[PDB]
Formats: sequence, C-alpha cells, structure tokens
Amino acid sequence: ARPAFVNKLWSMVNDKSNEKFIHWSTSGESIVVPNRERFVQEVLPKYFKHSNFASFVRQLNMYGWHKVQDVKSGSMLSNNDSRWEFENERHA
Repeated sequence: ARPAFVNKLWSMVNDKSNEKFIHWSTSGESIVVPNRERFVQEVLPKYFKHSNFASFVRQLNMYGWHKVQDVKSGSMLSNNDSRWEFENERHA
C-alpha cells in the first residue's frame, strides 16, 4: 500500500528533469514515450542508477501497471518499436 516506487513515479512522469520527454497520454491511465531513445539513454539511469527498460517494466507489473505488446485489431499497427503507451491494466 503506497510503495516508494509509485511515489517516485509521480515525479518522473511529471516533467521536471524529463521536461519534454515523457508526458501523459491524455488525462492519466496511460503514459506515452515519444522518444524512448533520448529518454532511456538520458532518463532511465537518472533514477535507477544503471537499470534497463526491461527492469522498468518489471516494477510496473509487480506494482499494478503493465506493458502493452498485443495485436488484436490494429488496422495498420505492428509497424513501430520506438513509441508505445504504457497501460494501467491490460489483463487480470
């Protein structure tokens, strides 16, 4: 209940050190990574010392958040690997 991980995420997803790198999709319930390159290389190690994007997704799962790598409908999806939208709950 109220872990230090979700408590530190409320400041990173904001826009202080990553001002113009990570923003909300529309009003929450999802995060968007327009430039995962400049982000990870200059943001992932600026909070979790030397972790990788894989470790970041691991914490999101054990706390409640989740990734998004499925192809249900997608009229023209499945054609990009550098810009996705984190989901708060894909399945249960």
